[PDB]
Amino acid sequence: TNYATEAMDSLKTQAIDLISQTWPVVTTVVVAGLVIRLFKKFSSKAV
Amino acid sequence: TNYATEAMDSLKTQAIDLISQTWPVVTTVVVAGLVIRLFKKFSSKAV
Amino acid sequence: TNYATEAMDSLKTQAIDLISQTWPVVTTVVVAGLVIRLFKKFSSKAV
Amino acid sequence: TNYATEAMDSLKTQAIDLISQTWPVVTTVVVAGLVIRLFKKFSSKAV
Amino acid sequence: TNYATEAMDSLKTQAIDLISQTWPVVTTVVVAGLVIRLFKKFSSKAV
Amino acid sequence: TNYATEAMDSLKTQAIDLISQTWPVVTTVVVAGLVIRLFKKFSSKAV
Amino acid sequence: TNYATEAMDSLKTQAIDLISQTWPVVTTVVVAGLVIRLFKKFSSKAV
Amino acid sequence: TNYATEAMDSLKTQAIDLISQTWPVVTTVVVAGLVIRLFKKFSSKAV
Amino acid sequence: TNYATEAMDSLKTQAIDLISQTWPVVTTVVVAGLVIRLFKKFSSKAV
Amino acid sequence: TNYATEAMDSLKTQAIDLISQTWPVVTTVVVAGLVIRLFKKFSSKAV
Amino acid sequence: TNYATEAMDSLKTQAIDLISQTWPVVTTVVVAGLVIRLFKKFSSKAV
Amino acid sequence: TNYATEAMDSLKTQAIDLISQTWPVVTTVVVAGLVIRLFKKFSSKAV
Amino acid sequence: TNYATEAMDSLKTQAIDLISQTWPVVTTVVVAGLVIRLFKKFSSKAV
Amino acid sequence: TNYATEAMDSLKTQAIDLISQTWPVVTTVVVAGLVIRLFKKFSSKAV
Amino acid sequence: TNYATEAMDSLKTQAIDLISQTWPVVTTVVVAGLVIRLFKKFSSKAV
Amino acid sequence: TNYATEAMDSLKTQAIDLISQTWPVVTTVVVAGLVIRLFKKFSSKAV
Amino acid sequence: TNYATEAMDSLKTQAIDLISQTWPVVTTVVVAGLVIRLFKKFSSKAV
Amino acid sequence: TNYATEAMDSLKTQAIDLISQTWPVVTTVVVAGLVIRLFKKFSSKAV
Amino acid sequence: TNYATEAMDSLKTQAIDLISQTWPVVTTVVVAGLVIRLFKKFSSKAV
Amino acid sequence: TNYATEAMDSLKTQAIDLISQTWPVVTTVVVAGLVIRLFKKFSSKAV
Amino acid sequence: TNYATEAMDSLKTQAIDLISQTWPVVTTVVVAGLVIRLFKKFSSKAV
Amino acid sequence: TNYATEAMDSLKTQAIDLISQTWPVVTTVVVAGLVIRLFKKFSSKAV
Amino acid sequence: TNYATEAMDSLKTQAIDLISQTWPVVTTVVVAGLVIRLFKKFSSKAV
Amino acid sequence: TNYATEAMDSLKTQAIDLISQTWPVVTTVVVAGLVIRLFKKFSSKAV
Amino acid sequence: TNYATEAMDSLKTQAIDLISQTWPVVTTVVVAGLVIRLFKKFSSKAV
Amino acid sequence: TNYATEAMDSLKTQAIDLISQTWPVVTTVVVAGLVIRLFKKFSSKAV
Amino acid sequence: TNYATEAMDSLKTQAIDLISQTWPVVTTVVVAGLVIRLFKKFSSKAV
Amino acid sequence: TNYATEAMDSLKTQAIDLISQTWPVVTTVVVAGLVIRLFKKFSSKAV
Amino acid sequence: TNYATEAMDSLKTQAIDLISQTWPVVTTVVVAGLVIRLFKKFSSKAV
Amino acid sequence: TNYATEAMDSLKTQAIDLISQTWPVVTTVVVAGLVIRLFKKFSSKAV
Repeated sequence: TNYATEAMDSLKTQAIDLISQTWPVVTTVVVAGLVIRLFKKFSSKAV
Repeated sequence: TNYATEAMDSLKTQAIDLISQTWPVVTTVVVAGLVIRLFKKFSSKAV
Repeated sequence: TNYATEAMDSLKTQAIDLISQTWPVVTTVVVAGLVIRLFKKFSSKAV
Repeated sequence: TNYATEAMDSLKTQAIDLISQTWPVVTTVVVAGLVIRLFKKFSSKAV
Repeated sequence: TNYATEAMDSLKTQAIDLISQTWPVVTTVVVAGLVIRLFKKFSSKAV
Repeated sequence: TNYATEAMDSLKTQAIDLISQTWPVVTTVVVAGLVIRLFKKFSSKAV
Repeated sequence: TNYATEAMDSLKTQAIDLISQTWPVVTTVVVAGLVIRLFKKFSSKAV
Repeated sequence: TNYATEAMDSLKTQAIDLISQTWPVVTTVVVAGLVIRLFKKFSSKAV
Repeated sequence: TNYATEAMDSLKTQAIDLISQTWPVVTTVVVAGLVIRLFKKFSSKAV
Repeated sequence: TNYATEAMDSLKTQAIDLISQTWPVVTTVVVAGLVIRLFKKFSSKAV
Repeated sequence: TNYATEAMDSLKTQAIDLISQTWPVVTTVVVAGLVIRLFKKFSSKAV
Repeated sequence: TNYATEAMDSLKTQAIDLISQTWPVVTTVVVAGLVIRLFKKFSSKAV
Repeated sequence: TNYATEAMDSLKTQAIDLISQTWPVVTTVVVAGLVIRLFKKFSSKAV
Repeated sequence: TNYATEAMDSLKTQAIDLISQTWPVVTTVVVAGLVIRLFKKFSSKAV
Repeated sequence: TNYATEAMDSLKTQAIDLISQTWPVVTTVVVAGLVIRLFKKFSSKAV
Repeated sequence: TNYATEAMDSLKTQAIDLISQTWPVVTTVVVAGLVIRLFKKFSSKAV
Repeated sequence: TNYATEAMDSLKTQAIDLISQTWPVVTTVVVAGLVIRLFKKFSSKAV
Repeated sequence: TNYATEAMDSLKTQAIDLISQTWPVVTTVVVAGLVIRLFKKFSSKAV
Repeated sequence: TNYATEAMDSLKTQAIDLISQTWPVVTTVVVAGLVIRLFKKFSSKAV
Repeated sequence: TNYATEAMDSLKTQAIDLISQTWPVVTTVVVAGLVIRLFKKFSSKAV
Repeated sequence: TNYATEAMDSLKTQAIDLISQTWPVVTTVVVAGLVIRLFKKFSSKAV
Repeated sequence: TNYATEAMDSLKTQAIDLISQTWPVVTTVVVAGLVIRLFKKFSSKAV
Repeated sequence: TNYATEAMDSLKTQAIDLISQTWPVVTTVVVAGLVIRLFKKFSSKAV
Repeated sequence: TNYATEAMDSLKTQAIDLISQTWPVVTTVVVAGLVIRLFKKFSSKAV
Repeated sequence: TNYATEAMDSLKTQAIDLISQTWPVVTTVVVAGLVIRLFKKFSSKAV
Repeated sequence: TNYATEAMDSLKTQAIDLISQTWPVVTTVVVAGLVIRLFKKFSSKAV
Repeated sequence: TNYATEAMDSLKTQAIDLISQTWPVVTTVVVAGLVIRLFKKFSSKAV
Repeated sequence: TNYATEAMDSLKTQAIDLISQTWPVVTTVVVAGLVIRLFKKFSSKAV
Repeated sequence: TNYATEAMDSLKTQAIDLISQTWPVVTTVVVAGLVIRLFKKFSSKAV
Repeated sequence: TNYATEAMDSLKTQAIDLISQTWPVVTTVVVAGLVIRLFKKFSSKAV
């Protein structure tokens, strides 16, 4: 409609901004959970 | 009639304006009830 | 007669004007009794 | 008689013209009292 | 009669025009009350 | 009598033609008042 | 008439004032019956 | 006559004044019997 | 007349006092029949 | 009757055509509401 | 009227007091139905 | 009817456009909820 | 109407304030339910 | 008398034949006014 | 009587044929309104 | 009845054929959703 | 009298036979109007 | 009465046969809707 | 007189016996017209 | 009277027997409409 | 008079005894028509 | 006259006492016919 | 009047006592129909 | 009245005994529907 | 009542037998769904 | 009212006591469902 | 009942056959997933 | 209530006995699943 | 039906194409998640 | 509102106190589940 398609476009613009907002948290959790593993791995390799 | 068809046209112009008045409430309830769900979903995905 | 048919024509012109006078009350009661129902219906649809 | 049967024929021609004069009032009262009911019925059906 | 059958034909032509006048209100109430439901349904499906 | 039984037969032939004249209005009001209900019922079933 | 049309105008001015008097009760019942539903809905969304 | 037509004119002037005297009672009974019905109708609509 | 118009004025003053006497019963029946309905409605809303 | 049974046959032919008209909407709502669920299910299976 | 508008004001003052009386029950049911859910949620988070 | 089948065709053309409007939101939520999972999976595979 | 559109605007201003009131509870439940999970995750990473 | 009792017997034989002539009109009015009501009743039962 | 009992037997034979005429419409509305529900139920069971 | 029990037998023969029609979809969704899981399981076992 | 009491006894024997003639129509209308309702009720219970 | 109690016994014998006719549909819908669930449950248990 | 008072006593003894003769017809019409209504009422209550 | 109070006692003894005749139909409809619901409820609980 | 006022007192003592005779039928119809409704209501509440 | 005006005054004093004698019967019939209706109304409201 | 206003005051004092008599039944039906619902709700919350 | 208040007290004593009769069914359905759920819950906890 | 309490006792004896009939299905589904899990657990422990 | 607000206060005092009665069941189910999990967790930690 | 207990016995005989049908899949998945592990274990022991 | 609080106490005494019945199964599964692990651990330590 | 079986065939042809569309993603995720593991395994074997 | 925002503030003050109550359990489970791991790690380092 005039309304329903406008509503879905509003919802999609909510969702895309929400996803682009979630990705920094995903990187700073996953990458920091892997550096803390690489450190253990190469520290054990170092000795 | 002169009256009855005029009455139905008055009623239809009442109803269409009422529906176009109700759709903003429907969008701002449904979309805000879905963003509050997408936030939970992608927040759980973020960890 | 000269009188009786004139009397019936007077009566018919009374009655038609009376009916055309009653129809605005009928519209403003019935339509206002239906908008007050459409409002309940679409308000319940809105939530 | 020459008079009494002529009187009854005069009376019958009065009465038939009176009845044919009354029927338009009957239609414009009854039909307008039923359209004002059909309008209520189908207006309630419309919502 | 000459009158009564003419009266019923007048009444039927009133009623059929009244029904064909009521159907647009029925469509614009029912269909707009169902699109407002499909929107909720597929919006919940969208998340 | 010669007259009274003829009068009742005239009245019965008035009445039967009047009833057979009323039945089309009854069908086109009742059936159109039920299709307008079946439409609501199966439209709600459709969603 | 001088009287009957004046009577219908009196009746219409009674009815319109009565309808405009009824609408505040309709709003304060329906809207308060919907806020009490939105509260349940978004409270369940909040957890 | 000099008397009989004067008598009928006296009678007509009695009757017209009597009718114009009766119409206020008719309005204040009928309109007050309809406001007491509109109140019930729109009060039931209000809830 | 001296009498008939006085009689109609007596009748009107009877009728108006009777109507103003009936309205308290109408309010205390209708309003108490609606509070007993609002209580059911909002009690069901309360749970 | 000649009329009533004809009326019921008219009503039945209205209703059957209405049902056969409603079934495409039912399929295109239900099947599209299930493909949108199978997609989620097998997409989660895909990872 | 003097009566009908007074009746609607009485009804509105009934209804508003009834709604303000219902809201404590709504809070003490909904909030106690959500604390009993938060307890389950954070108790499962605690282990 | 002339109206009811036209109403169902209007409803179906509403619904199909609504579904084709909902599918982009479904893809951009589901696919973005799976890439955010593949990233975690292959990031853990990467170390 | 003068009333119905005013009623919907009142309802919308109720609803938007209610949603903006619910979002702090949603953040302080969801974020506190995720920090309590990140703590477990990175505490297990810490050893 | 020879005459008066013969007159009453003539009158009674007039009246009984008149009543037996009236009963078909009574059946074809009443029964046709009830079938037209049963049709409405069971048609509403049919939907 | 000779007439009244014959009239009631005519009325009963009208009514029984009318009921046996209404039952096909009842089956083809109710059963088609239940298959359209079983389809939704078992389609949701199918996924 | 002659009709109602026949209607229920028609409904049961609709339903049983519908269930026997739904079971192939259930098998080809569930079994294909489990082979796609066994493949992952034994592929991880294979390395 | 010899006549009047005999007339009332004739009238009572007319009336009792008429009532015992009306009761089969009452049963076959009411019971068939209730089986057509029980069928709808238990058919909806069946699904 | 002779009639009314016989009518209620007829109605009860209609109803009991209708219920005993509905129970096979209830079993073949409910049990087939549960086997289709047990299959999913134990199929997921099987892997 | 010797005659007139005797005549009135004869008339009163006619009238009292006539009234006591009419009351059985009144009971068997009214009570049978109410049982036929109670049956409809409680039959509708029974379903 | 001798008659009227006897008539009311006859009517009351009709009515009480009618009510005690209706209660078995009420139990065998309501209880059988609830066992058919308990079966669905506990069958869903069983899986 | 000596007679007319005595007649009205006789009539009033007839009427009051008749009303006090009618009230048991009113209670045993209305209360038994409400217990048969409370049973349905709380039986549906019981499941 | 000396007599005729005295006769009319006697008649008026008969009539006024008769009317004041009739009003208690009118109240105890009408009010008892309305309490028996209010009881039904509010008893149905009570459930 | 002396009588009519006294009659309305009698009627109002009947009605107010009747309403104050009905309210205990309304509370003990509605509140007991809601505690039986709160018990189900919080019992399901308890597990 | 002597009757109406006695009728309401009879009705209240019917209703309270009916409610106290319904509560055992409510407990033995709800508690047995929750033990059958606790068993599933703690059986899954047991493994 | 004599009937309503007997009806509730019938309903309770239906329900208790139904629950005692459902518990074997619950045990043979839950226990067989847990042995199939213990087998996996201790089979993995066995290697 | 005197009654309705008293009814809501009765209902609230029912509900609060019911909630304070439900919380011990919630604690003894949830805490015992978590100790049975902590035991598994720390028993696996113990080896 | 005659039906409900027969329905539960049908359901139990469905379920037991379904479980005895699922166990071969469970053995041929679990045992083949353990032989593929014993082979790795004893192959590593072999060197 | 007298019933609802008694029902919750019955439910709590069901649940506590059920939990105290489940704990032996939990110990004899978990402890036997850990001794079978300690045996592997210290057997590998033994060589 | 003509529709329902056609709907299930449409749904099955949706589902099979969806599954055959999902399998390439499953292979390119699982196989690429195993080559990335074989590389680690045989690279550690290579030194 | 005056109530709804107060309700959300009550809910938030419930939730924050609940979270601050849960954190000690989280620390004393997680930290004690990590010291029991550090002990194993450094005990194996000690030999």
